[PDB]
Amino acid sequence: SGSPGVEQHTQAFLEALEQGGGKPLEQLSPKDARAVLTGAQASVKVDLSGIEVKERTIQANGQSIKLQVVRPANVKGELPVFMFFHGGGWVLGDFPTHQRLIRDLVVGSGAVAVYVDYTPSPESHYPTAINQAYAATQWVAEHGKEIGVDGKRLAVAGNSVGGNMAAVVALKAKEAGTPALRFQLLLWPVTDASFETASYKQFADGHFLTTGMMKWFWDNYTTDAKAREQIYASPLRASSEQLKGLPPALVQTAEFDVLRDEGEAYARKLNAAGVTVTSVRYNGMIHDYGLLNPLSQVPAVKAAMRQAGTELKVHLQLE
Amino acid sequence: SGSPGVEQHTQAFLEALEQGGGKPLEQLSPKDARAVLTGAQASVKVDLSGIEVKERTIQANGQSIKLQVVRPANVKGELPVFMFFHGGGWVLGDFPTHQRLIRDLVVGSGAVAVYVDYTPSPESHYPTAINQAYAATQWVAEHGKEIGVDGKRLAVAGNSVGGNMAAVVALKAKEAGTPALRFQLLLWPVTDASFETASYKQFADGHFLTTGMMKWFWDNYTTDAKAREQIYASPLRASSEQLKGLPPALVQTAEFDVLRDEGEAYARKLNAAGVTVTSVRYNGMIHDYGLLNPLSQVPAVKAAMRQAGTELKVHLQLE
Repeated sequence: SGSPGVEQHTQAFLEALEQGGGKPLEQLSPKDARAVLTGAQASVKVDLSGIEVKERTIQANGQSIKLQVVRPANVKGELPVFMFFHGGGWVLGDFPTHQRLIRDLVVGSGAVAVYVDYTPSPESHYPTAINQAYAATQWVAEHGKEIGVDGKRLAVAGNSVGGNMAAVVALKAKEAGTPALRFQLLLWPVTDASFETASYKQFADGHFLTTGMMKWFWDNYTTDAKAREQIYASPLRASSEQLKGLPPALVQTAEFDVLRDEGEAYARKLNAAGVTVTSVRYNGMIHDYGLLNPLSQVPAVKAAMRQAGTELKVHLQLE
Repeated sequence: SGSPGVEQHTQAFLEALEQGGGKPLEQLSPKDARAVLTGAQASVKVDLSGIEVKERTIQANGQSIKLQVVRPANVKGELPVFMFFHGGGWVLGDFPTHQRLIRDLVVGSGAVAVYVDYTPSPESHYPTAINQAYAATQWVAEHGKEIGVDGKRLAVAGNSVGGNMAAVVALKAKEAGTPALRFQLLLWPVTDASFETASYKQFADGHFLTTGMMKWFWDNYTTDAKAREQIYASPLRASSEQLKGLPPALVQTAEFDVLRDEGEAYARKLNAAGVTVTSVRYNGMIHDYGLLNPLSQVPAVKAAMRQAGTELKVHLQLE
């Protein structure tokens, strides 16, 4: 259905989905919901060139954690590196569904991505995945040489709940005093377990990500109300003092997205706390505009991805 | 350099490599040789759509063996399946270097590919990789339900030394009396540890795969002369009785390939032994025409890949 002002190809995409019908995502089993994203991402020819992908399993904070290391192809020597935390509402998502987005960030930045295969929900609940995410980030900082990266030049990045994860890993790194981070790339992040922002009200349905989906995503992640109030679940709830000293951020938000307002609000809180922030709203876009392969050639999406890669590159340079 | 009759795009490719210079592959460390293929495969935009890839580790014949299961996207239910053994001269190759070839076979056949991550040489020597290859093939036959396939409808496939591996797994399955195989797809296979065929003499240099490379590949695999004489290393040496009862085969050979004659000779031996064989020489082509991403849009290559997928499909049907 969409709205006046939705970018033309995105609007066509929304209409094609409406005609296709099918059950609301949140009425599916996690397995069947996962298959929706898998199938949709696979239905589109996309450019995945210019990268070399290798899996690595690490022992970090008491568990085995699987990584996918995505390196710019045909480049010798140590490279700087960004952790990549995937979206999908905690229930969905994985490496191959996100590979095109990751590839675009790697090719556009010249930096290595370290995808972390965190445990999905509801198989696990908060704070399992963020603890794995942080553990892997600390491991890369310490052991980067083993995977061809300079762990001292380290950023965090992610889309959607992965943007939540990147923001929270940055907070955990501050709390732990390690590792040092150059940059946080927050792509249309989830930042608050509340559903009353103006954007949540305006875009509740008809714009791909629905309020119904977000509540289901949060419910699968954790139904503990006290957990949801913690800054490691809802970083928007952090005080200025808690946010002070966090790494420079680029926050991209989508105009037609229930999560738009909380993402922009988080950018404002970082700014009020003295953190360097660039906050950019991509007009015409829906949530996960940079993830969804059917939208990967939309010119505004390409421009957003060029920016995301360039800003990673700018913040990951030698001194 | 090439020759009169090399297909036009292939000839341009050979000339571009000649101008680029660089050391002979066999003068590189295994690590640096592996990087040559990795980098070259990554330098080309290719279509990888229409598949879903998932890794699976199995316990088979006393070891952990890593698989990549490549399924046609958006398809429900049990599907038939082919093992995929990668090429690269035993020293080189892996899943991502071969992903486009595998994808083409999966999309074109509608069957699931099971890539087997056998141990490279010289890290291991014969018969380590073929024992892993067979073990994984027997595992899929027995446990197919666990990875969404019908293990009773099982083929083997591979390119180059992977074609050697597929042929040898078929012989091992005959010797072991299990599992039943529907089909063997031998894409420009290595079949004999000898270097005196007319094609070896004619195409020793200038056509990408050189005699120098083949001797180095064999040396890394095994320098045991007695091992090389075994049919599980050199299947061309098998007698008619040893070949009797093997599954139907499609053997594609390349016209401009040192390995052309031994591949065609193996097809003849299968035929003489009563095995159903279709043996097709793709004129104008060099070795690994179906692997190399810079050649993936050459019309003859697309036609060869359409055939390979179709023949898999034909032999993997219900009764």
